[PDB]
Amino acid sequence: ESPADSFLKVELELNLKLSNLVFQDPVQYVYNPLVYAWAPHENYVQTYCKSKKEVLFLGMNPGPFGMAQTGVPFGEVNHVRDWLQIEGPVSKPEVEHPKRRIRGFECPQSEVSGARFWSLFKSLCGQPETFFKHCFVHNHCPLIFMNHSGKNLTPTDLPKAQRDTLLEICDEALCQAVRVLGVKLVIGVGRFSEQRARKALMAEGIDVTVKGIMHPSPRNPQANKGWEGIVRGQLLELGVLSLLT
Amino acid sequence: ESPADSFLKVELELNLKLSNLVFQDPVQYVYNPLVYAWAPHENYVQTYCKSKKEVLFLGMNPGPFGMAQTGVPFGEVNHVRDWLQIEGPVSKPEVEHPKRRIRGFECPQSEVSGARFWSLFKSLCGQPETFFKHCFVHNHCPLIFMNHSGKNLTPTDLPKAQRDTLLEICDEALCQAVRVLGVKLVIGVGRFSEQRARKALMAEGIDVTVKGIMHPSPRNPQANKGWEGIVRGQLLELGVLSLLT
DNA sequence: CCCGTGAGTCCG
DNA sequence: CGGACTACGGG
Repeated sequence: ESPADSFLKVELELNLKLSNLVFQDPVQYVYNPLVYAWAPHENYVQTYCKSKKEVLFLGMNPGPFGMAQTGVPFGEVNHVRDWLQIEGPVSKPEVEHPKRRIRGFECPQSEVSGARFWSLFKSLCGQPETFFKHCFVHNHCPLIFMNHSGKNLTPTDLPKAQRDTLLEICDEALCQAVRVLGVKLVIGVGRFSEQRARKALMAEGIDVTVKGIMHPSPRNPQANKGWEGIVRGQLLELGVLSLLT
Repeated sequence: ESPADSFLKVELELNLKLSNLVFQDPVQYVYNPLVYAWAPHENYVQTYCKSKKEVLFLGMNPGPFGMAQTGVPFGEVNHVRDWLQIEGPVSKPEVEHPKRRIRGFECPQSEVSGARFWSLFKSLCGQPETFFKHCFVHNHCPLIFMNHSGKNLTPTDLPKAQRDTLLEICDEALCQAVRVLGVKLVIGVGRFSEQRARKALMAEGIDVTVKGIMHPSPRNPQANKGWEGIVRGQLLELGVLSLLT
């Protein structure tokens, strides 16, 4: 029937476990847009997760100008507002670094990764209902981390102690999400997410295939030479273009 | 028109924004004399801000025995009581460091910076009404900060993240203050206020010139000999001695 | 207090 | 490998 409500419950219980973790060392700021940007996030799930899915795209964690602002995965402001047509009130984290303030849908910066991601599907699928008929998008981890100067820290940059515990907790929620959605294929966006999903799903004995595509980050020089062209070819090879229409 | 009421409204708006800030790290104590010494401050503004001004002298923030006690900029107790003839009730900060309790007009210590500053204008102008005809005095930031041992931390001493948050808020209040007072010349007292004011006011394109004089602090080795003589020379060069007499 | 030296970060 | 921007100790 509709996985939306259960998906949101997975996420709220995940938030509960993450709220009791204590980060140290180089980590000096932690944001969770599933707290302060819950409203647009809930709107995204209720609008686009009304039925069981064939394919899940999985990213690592929010980027600073995307999901950190909008609550939506790969959630670059223009594409979220104008194509996905998702809105909602956004408040702020308890402790903000001044170079990484949350302005929500008034953030003037584009998250390049997110702009690339949604531009691909806007071009391929035309309308959002066409993409979400059989697909969904989610991140392994909802937290974003920064050091003293506001520089982003990936989950892999974290001290080994906190890193392993964080990711194990996230593995467990990912497994629940995969089952709630009923997906037969998980596509990891980037190597970290592809490899982490394969490992997490194997550790709980779920027989869902896991593949990957190239991540759109402009820190990847390959992605700056024609990301969209590369990933169209990769999606053709995975045999999912018919689902995407 | 008198800008006094408009100026006080700018300060009250600033206090509201500052009251929501949370400091940490080496900051252990934060006093705002525009809360606990609002009465003498409002007396100061209502008495000496009765018309628009040509010149604004701008300090950085309060010193522990001056404005932190009296609520008046560069507000050394004797010169505030005897030359400015400003008094009023002073309460206390919510949490005091035991070596920096607020005694208000009973504070027995002299703030050297403030004594130097107001003694200069007492000698030059004679009566305060002569000084304030075309001039006014204000600080960029009304807060004073102490570490665990009660040592003063200037805004420059704060960690970058805390400093940037605070000073962006103060910059915007400064633009508003300059507008309501009609000031054509801001004189930064010290290089920090001069440079900060120039950047803030040029960013908003305010029609105002920014210059500087030497800071009178005893921590400034250049001020140890002949501060008054040096600054008289600087004031002469800035063209303001005619307005001040 | 002011400056001179210099290290963290960005170059999507 | 360069160039610009912007913590802290001595004076």
